[PDB]
Amino acid sequence: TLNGGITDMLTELANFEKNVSQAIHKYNAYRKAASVIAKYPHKIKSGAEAKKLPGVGTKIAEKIDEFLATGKLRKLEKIRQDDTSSSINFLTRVSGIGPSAARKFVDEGIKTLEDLRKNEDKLNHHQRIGLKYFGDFEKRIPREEMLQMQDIVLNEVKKVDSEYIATVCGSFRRGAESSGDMDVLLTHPSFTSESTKQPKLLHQVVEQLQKVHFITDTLSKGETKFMGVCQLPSKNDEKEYPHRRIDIRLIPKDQYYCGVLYFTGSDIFNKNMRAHALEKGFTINEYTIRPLGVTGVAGEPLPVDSEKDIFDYIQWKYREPKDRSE
DNA sequence: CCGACCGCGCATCAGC
DNA sequence: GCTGATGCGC
DNA sequence: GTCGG
Ligand SMILES: Nc1nc2c(ncn2[C@H]2C[C@H](O)[C@@H](COP(=O)(O)CP(=O)(O)OP(=O)(O)O)O2)c(=O)[nH]1
Ligand SMILES: [Mg+2]
Ligand SMILES: [Mg+2]
Ligand code: NA
Ligand code: NA
Repeated sequence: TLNGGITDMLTELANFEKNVSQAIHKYNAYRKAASVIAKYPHKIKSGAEAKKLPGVGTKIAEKIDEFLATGKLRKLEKIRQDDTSSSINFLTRVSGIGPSAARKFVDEGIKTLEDLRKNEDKLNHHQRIGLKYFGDFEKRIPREEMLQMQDIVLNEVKKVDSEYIATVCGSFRRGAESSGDMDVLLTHPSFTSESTKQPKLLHQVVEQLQKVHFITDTLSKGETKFMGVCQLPSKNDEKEYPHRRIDIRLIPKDQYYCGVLYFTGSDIFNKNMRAHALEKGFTINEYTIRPLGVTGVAGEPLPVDSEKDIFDYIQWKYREPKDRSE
């Protein structure tokens, strides 16, 4: 927050391009810029200064100029005085309502959290559940609740099968003192790049978590990815904890390190690490790192036995997860 | 300059 | 059913 | 929006 003014303004700009302009690459350009300036170790005093950075071009330089001069960006005050945009933007806050659906709703006159509640019939199940818990998902999860939620998830999967390994990734694993949600990586020795031995391996863990009333809703669920809602138990007279978004991702056990790396993030750290991997001749995903053929098609998976092994291929010294928040 | 811009799971729908 | 496209996510 | 072929 030494250049937080600058970075807030850029991310606000990015959220507008994605949610309103539906210009997803304008979104990313602003996000790279805000990430670079966040990692920049001096208070910025001029647009031309910040333009040396990669990701900052001439138009972001002029906005930084204006904001340093006025403590304000004109383009942003007009985006906040447009009802339409604030309506679109706010509807994207609902889990399940992207830019496309937000725009349709407001176009058909849904503009408020009241209007959505009177029109649940216009919403799929995912959206309905993001509305049902809209206020709780706007909240942050203190790290201390994360710790309780983790204890419950790891006890309960131990119960299903002692060979499951379960790892809380996302912002939690990067050391955050509060998280947006809980991200859980799951490995079992019978789910491996060689074959899906017993298949129900994720189902069985989702089902035990529902059984004990931890998982309360399902947004989506496939064979390797579960997207749902959970809640800590509360005692007999406390106000009860807000429901929370939980994500469980079942990776093949021989690809745990790539999977852990993807799932630990941050999202922007991942796009920059995957970009620099390309400029070293590899491609990384949650499963593998592979060298690239000059044909478009990637090579064979290279052996990995630690996160740092992946940094090494692309010639980067290790970054502890707490230095991956960008 | 005009294009390129990380990688992928799950749901839905279009065309078949 | 499917491929591939899109929408909304991680 | 920025950078690069
Ligand atoms: N490569 C890649 N990985 C991503 C992306 N988005 C998320 N991930 C990976 C990295 C990301 O860390 C992980 C979980 O994503 P979230 O839970 O949505 C965001 P978190 O970082 O946990 O912070 P929180 O808001 O929860 O406090 O999936 C993406 O666009 N690309
Ligand atoms: Mg998260
Ligand atoms: Mg998540
Ligand atoms: Na620059
Ligand atoms: Na959302």
